[PDB]
Amino acid sequence: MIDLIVSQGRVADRAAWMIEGAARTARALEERYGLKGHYVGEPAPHADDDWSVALPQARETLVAVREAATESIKGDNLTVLVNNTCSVSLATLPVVAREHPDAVVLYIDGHGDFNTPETTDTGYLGGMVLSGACGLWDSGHGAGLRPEQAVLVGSRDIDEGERELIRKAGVRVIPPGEATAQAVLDAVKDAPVWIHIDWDVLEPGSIPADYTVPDGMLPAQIRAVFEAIPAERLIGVELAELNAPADSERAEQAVAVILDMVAPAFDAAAA
Ligand SMILES: [Mg+2]
Ligand SMILES: [Mn+2]
Ligand SMILES: [Mn+2]
Repeated sequence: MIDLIVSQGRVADRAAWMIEGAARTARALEERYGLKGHYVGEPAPHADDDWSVALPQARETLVAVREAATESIKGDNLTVLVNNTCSVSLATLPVVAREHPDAVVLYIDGHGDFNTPETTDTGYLGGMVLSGACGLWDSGHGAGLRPEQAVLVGSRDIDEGERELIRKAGVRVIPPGEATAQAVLDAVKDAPVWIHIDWDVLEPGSIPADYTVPDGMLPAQIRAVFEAIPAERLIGVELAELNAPADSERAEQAVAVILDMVAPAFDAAAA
């Protein structure tokens, strides 16, 4: 009752180990849930190319992810995408919005990912994902997601220009200190839900965080969101941007934390 799809093709990656982090996350989910992932795309090295170059390079991977996600969304299972970068979602979010026009997208990210070609300072496609799916610029992979149906969760320290694009489009923002499970439920109302996570939303892991207030979201806050969304309402989940080398102890520890956060939703879908 879980469909696992894994992107292994470059989609604008500027970090070295996000394809490897996706592979390791997928492996952990396969072992825990008795699944076999559908792996899509061919790895290629990271580079600091402009979105206008990285985007056409990624077309074959994006099209193949789109076709796999479409089948899964049209079937009866929970669609789980383990993605190297948020930019994979330029292919998936238009499908979600077309198949489920009432869905709310929870875009859980330390960033807004709401830049356009006019506003980006770095040229990075991964900073342009939600705005592209919402049609503020044309990714070549469709749009159709209403900004009114998108909620940024955990985002903070957003550039002033980008924050005003978000405001003018109607995208709600729930910063980490407001991102309780109930605050997220209040934003979703009766809608079916698609969850997209960029792991940079998380507070940088620190042993002694009992006496300071975190700037990012805590793993417990992410877990509480997964516990709160009714299984009958969850369309799918994207897990993106784990930058951890294959075979590293660090990846081993990171995927254990990931499995703990997603367990309430994935356990329910598996049962
Ligand atoms: Mg489903
Ligand atoms: Mn992101
Ligand atoms: Mn981010």
